[PDB]
Amino acid sequence: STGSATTTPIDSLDDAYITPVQIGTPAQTLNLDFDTGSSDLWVFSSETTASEVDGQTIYTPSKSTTAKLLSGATWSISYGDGSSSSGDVYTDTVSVGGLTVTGQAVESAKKVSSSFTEDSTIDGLLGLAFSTLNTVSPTQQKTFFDNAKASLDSPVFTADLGYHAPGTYNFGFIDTTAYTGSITYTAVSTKQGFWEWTSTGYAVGSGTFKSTSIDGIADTGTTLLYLPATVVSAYWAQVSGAKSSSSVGGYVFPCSATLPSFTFGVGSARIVIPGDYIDFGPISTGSSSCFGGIQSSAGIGINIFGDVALKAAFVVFNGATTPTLGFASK
Repeated sequence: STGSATTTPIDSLDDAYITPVQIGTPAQTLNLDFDTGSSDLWVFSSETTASEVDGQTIYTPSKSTTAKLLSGATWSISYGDGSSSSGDVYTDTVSVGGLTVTGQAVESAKKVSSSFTEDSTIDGLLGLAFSTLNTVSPTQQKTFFDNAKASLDSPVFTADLGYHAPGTYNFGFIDTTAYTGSITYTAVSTKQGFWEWTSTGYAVGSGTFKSTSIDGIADTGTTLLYLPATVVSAYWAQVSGAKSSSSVGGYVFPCSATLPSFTFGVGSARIVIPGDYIDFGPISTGSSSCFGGIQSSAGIGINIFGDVALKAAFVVFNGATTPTLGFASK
């Protein structure tokens, strides 16, 4: 089998991307944030505290003839941005772009933190990291990809995120028309549960490439590119007036600037992030200070190749017995 679904930016800055997902019988379609940095499929539901729902579409398990309570199971997750959610668990039928999994754990939110409530466009998350990170207790559950893998034509999914435009998640096949050149594959460590790999270096604009190993994760659920402070300083030093602001929470730059590109290495290959992809717009409405899309990871504990980097590439998440990542230009 295969599946193919369009993923759409939630706003004009590409802050996140939503993909429609069919849950239950008859189908209830929810727009989920596909997150290669986590491993829980959770949704706003008829169980979510009513004051914490503000415009999201909810899953109602009582209206699904295939829903079954997973007795005794609970879940609770906290994300890198400080947000969180928790609840109980059903199994139900879940389809993405024509690909169907029966018996998928659908984690029904009883509580969500304010950032989720405040984002009316995201109805939940669909995790695509390794199932060892799944938070369901006392019986850990598998991701949608893990459950589908054996049925897929090839044990892979791909992320093709757009810049200010829709893109595509494919399951089970590699669309050879969706990228230019060749795909360069690179080793993955699953030891932390992430699609963790090592970039071979970077360049700023037309500058020379610096060969240096940068361990980080491919994370579709993070908006920006988080890299070591040395690399990030070298980038912003090329933008007149750019500075790190503790009050804003990162690097800002004059909105009048033209930003340089940023290149990252994948083995001997190179992915170029155009400068415009690194502009996240005014820090507050009407400001002439703009927020940068490359930020320091020094406070995180890990480097994160988020959407800013991934949207510049066609990315293969290869879930073979030994997983690997592939990157192509497009």
